[PDB]
Amino acid sequence: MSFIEKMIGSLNDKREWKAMEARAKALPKEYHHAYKAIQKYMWTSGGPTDWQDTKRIFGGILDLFEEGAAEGKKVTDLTGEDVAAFCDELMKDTKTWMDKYRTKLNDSIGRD
Amino acid sequence: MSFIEKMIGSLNDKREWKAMEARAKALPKEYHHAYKAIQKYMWTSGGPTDWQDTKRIFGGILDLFEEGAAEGKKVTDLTGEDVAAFCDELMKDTKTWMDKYRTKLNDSIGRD
Repeated sequence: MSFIEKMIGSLNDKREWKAMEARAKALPKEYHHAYKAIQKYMWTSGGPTDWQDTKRIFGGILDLFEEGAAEGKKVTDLTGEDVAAFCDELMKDTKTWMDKYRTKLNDSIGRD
Repeated sequence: MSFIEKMIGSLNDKREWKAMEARAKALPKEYHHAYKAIQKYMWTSGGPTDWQDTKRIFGGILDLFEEGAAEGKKVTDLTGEDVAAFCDELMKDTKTWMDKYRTKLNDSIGRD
């Protein structure tokens, strides 16, 4: 039943989210703050559009952050001070909501 | 009094908006539809961030659309079928909300 399968998928997704939130909380303050700042940035139209891609992107950020925190590195030693540019390289082959809106616009107008 | 001056600025802005809405409504159906589609696209993070720039951008779209409608041209004869790419050229030197969010992210993390 898709009704049930969707509900279970949501349980699973939210459980993975919770675990990812915990990974970020385990990091030092500056890293946890940076992760939350990047989340806000990604929860815009420059961000990923489904759970699969969100999981991949933020899980990668966490992997990088865990290595850096373990070496006592600063966040901006990893990402550069232009953190937004880092998010761009990170997202370059991932569909953004903006990508989807460009399609919506173009499909809407069609050959009018 | 800034309280009053702000209220009057809003009256003036909304009056200009109304007039622009009327310009678009005067266009043929396909052009009016295209304008509304572009509005939705711009009311995202790829769009302008203040009234001055909104006025400039949409007023320019209206100027173009009025010339094209007068020649019986199709909308996509003006913009191309990739309408999103047209909006990009249109916005290339105008600050977007995404531009502002990149700054917020970078300022938030600072040298952490």
